[PDB]
Amino acid sequence: AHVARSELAALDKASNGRLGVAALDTSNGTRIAHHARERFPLCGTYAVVAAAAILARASLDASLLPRRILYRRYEVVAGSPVTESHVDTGMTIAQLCAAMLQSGDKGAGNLLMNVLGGPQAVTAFAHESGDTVFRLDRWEPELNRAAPGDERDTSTPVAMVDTLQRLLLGDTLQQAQRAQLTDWMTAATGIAAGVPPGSRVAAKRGTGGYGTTTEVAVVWPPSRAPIVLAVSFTQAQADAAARADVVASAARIATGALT
Repeated sequence: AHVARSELAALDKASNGRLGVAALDTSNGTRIAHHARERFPLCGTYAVVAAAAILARASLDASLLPRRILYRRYEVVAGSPVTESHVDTGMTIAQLCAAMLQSGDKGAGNLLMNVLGGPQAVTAFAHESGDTVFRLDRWEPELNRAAPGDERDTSTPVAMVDTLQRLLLGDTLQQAQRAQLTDWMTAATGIAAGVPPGSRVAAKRGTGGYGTTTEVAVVWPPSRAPIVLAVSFTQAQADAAARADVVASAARIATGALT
């Protein structure tokens, strides 16, 4: 027989992995929750909080964003397309933030965590901003291992939504720094492929072991109030292939349900 299911319940059933979705419609407070209080791997989405931590310090220290970091090639791990290409000159802290957020540059992430005080310093910034769920435990690339059960390097979809709203829409950061984080995160798959055409999207994607994809975004549909979204999909087999189409489908269902 046919079993009536919600759109997300049907997507979950058809995808045969573990799916987490949180969304917030800021026009009316509506929340979408699909396993939204279970932990999922952060992967590269920690970079939103790490860049915010840099920016909060930059508000009090005008030398920080233009500070040039000289690094050797063995100081940037595999997965560092931008920092590898500038190893001869070094890069500024601002350039590293852009590279970490826009290009998933893992060396840039580790260099910035060196400035901040390690993954625990990223966690402390989350905690001070009001997020008591987020935990970053490891450096690049091990933070992306995404092993089943493991709570290291995780958060819940609903906490991911709340933190992203505070950072990009709320008052965690000064307005100039909020704008800068937004600009870094706005400069084709996943959430971007599921939102209505013409939407403005500020987003960060992460990927990991166990075929994990985790993505967070603020979405401004054309002439519509912003929706905050967090999606994570992770699979049973350690060598599984990422399924960015599942993330796109979850984003299409959630933004369609709110609009």
